[PDB]
Amino acid sequence: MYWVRRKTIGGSGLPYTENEILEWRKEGVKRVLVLPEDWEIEESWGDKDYYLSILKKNGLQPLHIPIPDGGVPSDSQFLTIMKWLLSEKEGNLVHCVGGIGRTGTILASYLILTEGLEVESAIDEVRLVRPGAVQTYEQEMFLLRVEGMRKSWLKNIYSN
Repeated sequence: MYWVRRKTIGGSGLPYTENEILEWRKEGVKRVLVLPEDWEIEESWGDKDYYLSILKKNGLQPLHIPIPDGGVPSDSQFLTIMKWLLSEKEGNLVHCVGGIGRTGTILASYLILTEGLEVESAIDEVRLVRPGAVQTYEQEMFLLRVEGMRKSWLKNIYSN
């Protein structure tokens, strides 16, 4: 894995073994935002529920918000993601399959919202620790929209 903001938020690809999950725990991960789709998880773990149970067995709290490869969260997914990541701010890991496109987009969007970074600066901050982070046109357009809508996103995230 890689930390974008040390011990607060980081990223990874999809683990294939429990050893990798143990290493997340050793690094200080406490909570995992699982972005792959069921079919991607099932290839490596048989069943999505089994995979989440292995995360829980290892003392990690998971949330499954499936995003297709090359894609972006829907608005409801994004609200749910940001409430999750800001609910308990320390020890958050986000992962997709490669840890580059989908995860990089979520991590960049987190920096835009929390720190007020411009899009290019947020992408660059993730790329310091994850080369190539944020891969597709759709992901770039999503970040543009999030930046432009920062105030309204924060209002909705911190409501209730």
